[PDB]
Amino acid sequence: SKKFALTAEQRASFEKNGFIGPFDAYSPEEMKETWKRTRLRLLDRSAAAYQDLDAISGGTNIANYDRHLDDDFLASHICRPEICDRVESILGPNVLCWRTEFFPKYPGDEGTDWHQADTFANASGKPQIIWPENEEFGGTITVWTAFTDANIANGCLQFIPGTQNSMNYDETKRMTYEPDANNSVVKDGVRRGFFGYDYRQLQIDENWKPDEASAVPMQMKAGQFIIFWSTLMHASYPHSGESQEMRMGFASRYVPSFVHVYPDSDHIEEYGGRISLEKYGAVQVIGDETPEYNRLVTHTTRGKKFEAV
Ligand SMILES: CCCCCCCCCC(=O)OC[C@H]1O[C@@](CO)(O[C@H]2O[C@@H](OC)[C@@H](O)[C@H](O)[C@@H]2O)[C@@H](O)[C@@H]1O
Ligand SMILES: O=C(O)CCC(=O)C(=O)O
Repeated sequence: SKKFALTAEQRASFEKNGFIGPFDAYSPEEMKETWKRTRLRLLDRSAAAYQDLDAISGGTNIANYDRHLDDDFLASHICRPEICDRVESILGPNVLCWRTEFFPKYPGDEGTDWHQADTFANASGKPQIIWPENEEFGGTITVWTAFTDANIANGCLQFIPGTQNSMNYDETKRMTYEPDANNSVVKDGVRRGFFGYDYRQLQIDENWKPDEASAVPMQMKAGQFIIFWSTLMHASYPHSGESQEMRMGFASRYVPSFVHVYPDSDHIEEYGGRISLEKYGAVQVIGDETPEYNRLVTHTTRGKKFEAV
């Protein structure tokens, strides 16, 4: 009954395909203006949850994590009813935003590798989210918002429909780090990579390949968002550099509050080091009940409440 709830037909399509949308959070004009201001603000990490990131060596997107914990706009964004009423339709009455991540594609950048994520296992094989072990559910609902236009030419997302119910990768396997890939590694005809790593190295079967012939593009205008299971096969196109503007996506990740977030961990464990979770918490964006085993925050590190404005 909530204003932006998924219709029954949208809920059915989400169940079949593993994604639904795009939907509008902002007009393109509002998004363009907001991102202009926000991009400049984010250069200042003085209030960021994670400090001393220079101690983490090798490949890591950690600098793009969890800026909602310090930023005024992002703190509202993760709580937008346009997003949350739809996540509620899938995840129920009590839901946490446990992770956010920026995905820049600069002109010429490689496409994101085909991947699925279920446990979000850390460097030591330890899951960062755990669902009830007596049940068959896994992963997180990803809401990917286009902070810029997202088109094939600048590296929009792509999905293989209906692949969210079986994992092709083992997140406890180890990838090797390539500092000098130069966005140049061609994988079945497409430049792809994973932050210096190769997600193919996580495959359960080394000889298996994604059903890329069945991939579908997801072009989006600035201010739109797409909702998908992290367990769905997903990737992005390369940025051809035809446009000299970078593409920016912002992912917010949601789990029901009964899911254990960073269980038995006081750090994000990357290949190159540990990042303290001292100033981390999950944000309760829907409902008001969460079990005590999940650490919550109610405000950013600059005292801005997590609520939609
Ligand atoms: C009071 C209301 C509380 C509601 C809590 C939210 C429940 C959502 C569960 C879900 O759909 O999870 C789907 C995830 O689990 C996966 C893992 O493969 O699916 C499993 O769940 C089942 O959904 C009932 C099956 O359809 C699939 O075969 C699948 O294995 C993927 O579809 C997703 O990652
Ligand atoms: O923006 C991208 O290129 C990848 C996004 C993604 O993999 C995700 O949010 O799950």
